[PDB]
Amino acid sequence: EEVRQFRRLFAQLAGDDMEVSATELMNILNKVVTRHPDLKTDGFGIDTCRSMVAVMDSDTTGKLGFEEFKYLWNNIKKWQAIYKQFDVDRSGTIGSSELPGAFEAAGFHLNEHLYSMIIRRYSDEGGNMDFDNFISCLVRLDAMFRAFKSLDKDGTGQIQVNIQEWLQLTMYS
Amino acid sequence: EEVRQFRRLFAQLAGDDMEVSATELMNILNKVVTRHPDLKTDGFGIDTCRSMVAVMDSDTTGKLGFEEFKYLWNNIKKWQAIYKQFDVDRSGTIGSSELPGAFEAAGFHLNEHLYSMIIRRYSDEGGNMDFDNFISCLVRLDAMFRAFKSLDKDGTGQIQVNIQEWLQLTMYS
Ligand SMILES: O=C(O)[C@@H](S)Cc1ccc(I)cc1
Ligand SMILES: O=C(O)[C@@H](S)Cc1ccc(I)cc1
Ligand SMILES: [Ca+2]
Ligand SMILES: [Ca+2]
Ligand SMILES: [Ca+2]
Ligand SMILES: [Ca+2]
Ligand SMILES: [Ca+2]
Ligand SMILES: [Ca+2]
Ligand SMILES: [Ca+2]
Ligand SMILES: [Ca+2]
Repeated sequence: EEVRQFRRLFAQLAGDDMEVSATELMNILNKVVTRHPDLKTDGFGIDTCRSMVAVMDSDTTGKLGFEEFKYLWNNIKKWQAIYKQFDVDRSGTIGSSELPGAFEAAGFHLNEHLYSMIIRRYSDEGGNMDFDNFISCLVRLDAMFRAFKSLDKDGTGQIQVNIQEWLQLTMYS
Repeated sequence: EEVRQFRRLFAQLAGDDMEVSATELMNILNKVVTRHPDLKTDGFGIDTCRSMVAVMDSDTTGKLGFEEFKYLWNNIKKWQAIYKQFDVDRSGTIGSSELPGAFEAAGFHLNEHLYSMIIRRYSDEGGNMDFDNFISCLVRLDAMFRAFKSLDKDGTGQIQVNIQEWLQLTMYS
């Protein structure tokens, strides 16, 4: 079945310690993104991969276990289609005007100010965002949203943290 | 004088828009780190440089103005000496056991748990941290500390933020 062979794929990629490290993730991500040329990218760099891993490392093993990796993979599959769908000009990248729809389709409703911050940090001098940047951003964004909600189950619209929780959440990303 | 020629150096590097972008920073950082072989590194990647810039972008111009760049440069100069000083085994990298002293000398007192998170995210499979990782971490750490203090001038040991401040602070880094 599908679930069957994916479980094997993970075991195979995880290797010796049975979890996927940043280096492992980076290698598989690159090799795969190469088969999809319609997704322009300068590649997944090691640093970007270390951020995605840490931000996905809920059990703080330093690496990705099966579920974490599964969560991340599905997300990438989904965000991958949304990327192509919204690249209406077939530039291979997500433009400043295509982004909002892309993010919203993915399920993230941001306001003008947040979108501008996103462009500034994850898009190029031309307001364009390649694929590794797009995926990297959504992973982090999705994770920051979840972190917020979990610390505000009482839904007051505000979370309160001491300096150690803060550093943990901001440095481990 | 010294202040005189540094002001020229910035103007020269900033170029057309007169601020230093991530690409500009990355180029100057690399070219410089090359003259210092005692500082092992696989280089400053574009993504790492985009994080340092954003985290240093207090006025949100998307790039580094003179003061921001000056602040960052002094820090690097200082953290650069602390790096060499504490690399007692002349490995060219900062080891798991040399880190605490290095960070503390720099002025950051963390606890066992925070140090472990740091190693996990910024050190290699061998618990080693190269120079671009070391500088990158301190810049972010220093910035996260400042962000916390500014939001807690009443010194209650806690800061409270809504979802937009949160996303701004976590995504723009
Ligand atoms: O072609 C595939 O295997 C799939 S599931 C879609 C996909 C496209 C790009 C990446 I990177 C990862 C996954
Ligand atoms: O040799 C120099 O110019 C100096 S100030 C120290 C330094 C060393 C490494 C970096 I990257 C930046 C600055
Ligand atoms: Ca592994
Ligand atoms: Ca994990
Ligand atoms: Ca496009
Ligand atoms: Ca990229
Ligand atoms: Ca410039
Ligand atoms: Ca600025
Ligand atoms: Ca050392
Ligand atoms: Ca490095």
